[PDB]
Amino acid sequence: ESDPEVSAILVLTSSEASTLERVADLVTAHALYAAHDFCAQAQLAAAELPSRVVARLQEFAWGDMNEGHLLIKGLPQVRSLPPTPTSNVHAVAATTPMSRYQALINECVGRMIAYEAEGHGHTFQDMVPSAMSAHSQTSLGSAVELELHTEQAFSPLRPDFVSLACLRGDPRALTYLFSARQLVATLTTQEIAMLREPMWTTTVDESFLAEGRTFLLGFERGPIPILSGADDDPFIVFDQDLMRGISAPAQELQQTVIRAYYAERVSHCLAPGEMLLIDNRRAVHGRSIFAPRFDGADRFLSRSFIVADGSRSRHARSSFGRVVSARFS
Repeated sequence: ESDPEVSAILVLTSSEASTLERVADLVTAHALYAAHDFCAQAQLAAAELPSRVVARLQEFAWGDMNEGHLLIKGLPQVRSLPPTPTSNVHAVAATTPMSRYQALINECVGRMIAYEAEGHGHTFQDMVPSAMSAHSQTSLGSAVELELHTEQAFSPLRPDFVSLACLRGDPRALTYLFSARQLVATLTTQEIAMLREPMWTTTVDESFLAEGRTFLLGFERGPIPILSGADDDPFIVFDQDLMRGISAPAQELQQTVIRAYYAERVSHCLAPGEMLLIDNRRAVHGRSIFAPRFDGADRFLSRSFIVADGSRSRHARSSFGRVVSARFS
């Protein structure tokens, strides 16, 4: 029954939540139609947040031994929440007061970014159940478990962080988290060395494909390792559906990672007023089966992405643009 610990939990006091609510009034631009102005206003207004909150976010952003995630509780209550949309085309979360609270916290950590090939390049995406993709390996699934993965395993432009703010929760929908440090603690020396070898080719996610769309990096990339970086602070790239072992031992090692994940993963049921930051280099994430009703009261998260460095994607964006063009993913 492992859950996110006190070190990986930031609880806002009533006073801190009130400051955050007032500071959100400094963020006035349209999140979808003036994304850069919106994000830059949030980055500047974030200087007005409580110092204790800013300190925890900057520590998490630095990354060194950060646990892989940070759960924030006590965000100001979403009071006039519209019904949960049945698809992600409406971008309902992007005009809620939560989008401003989420942007302020995000912009303490790093620069918000979006991807043309992911949820229409929306600054905030509605993470809601899809009746079509219910049995699919996507953030809109429900009837099947969302398998352990890092976000955009195939892409060098993958986000540094995934930001999930909860508008409506579902009691059966558990978010699973598993860090590269937790993984390495269960493995033998030989398994760690092998995961550090470039033995996995990676393929572009099927949802990124489109008629007449060509990727500069091609459809199949690598081979790449699963583990990299410092021995005591390893980075992870993992996705069974998009990473193919170049040999039978390479395929067996992904099974080793999956078993360690089922044995050691921590869980948390996201509730309204909560926000989860996942370090996409240090942890993998998943989600349990749940049973949505598609009745306007379903689980509803606002998803956004963060990168430490916006210059890394400049070649893939327009001037004062926050959207990475699909061909560069």
